[PDB]
Amino acid sequence: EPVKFKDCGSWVGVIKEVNVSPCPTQPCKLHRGQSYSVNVTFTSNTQSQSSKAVVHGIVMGIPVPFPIPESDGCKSGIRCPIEKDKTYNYVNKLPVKNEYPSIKVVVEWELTDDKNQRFFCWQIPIEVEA
Ligand SMILES: *[C@@H]1O[C@H](CO)[C@@H](O)[C@H](O)[C@H]1NC(C)=O
Repeated sequence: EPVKFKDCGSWVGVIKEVNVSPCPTQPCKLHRGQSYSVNVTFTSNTQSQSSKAVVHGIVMGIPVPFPIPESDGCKSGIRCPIEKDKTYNYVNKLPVKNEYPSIKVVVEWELTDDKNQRFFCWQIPIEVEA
């Protein structure tokens, strides 16, 4: 489902939609042991040979790197080279491990280009539980 998000600095890209599934109500509640589909539709404002995704889980106010299956954007539904003014659907999974504590977390997800400029940067509040 499309979710409400806060843009944290998209600069060389424009976010059209952030879709997390399954997420029938918000803030999305994520169950420990389950993985969620993330589909970010954005339009590029530049070109780039590569793209890298970095995710952080802001817990108790502290941003901590968040493990994801693939950090190479070009292996995440984006056919690189990324070209200017083209629309892409970045797709990945947000794994909620069984060991993760049951608390509120703000997930920050960004995709950067060859110069580390952000195609997109967004944050969404989530609730982790059993
Ligand atoms: C991602 O979202 C776009 C736009 O809604 C859709 O066209 C595309 O099929 C989706 N990709 C997935 C979920 O595999």
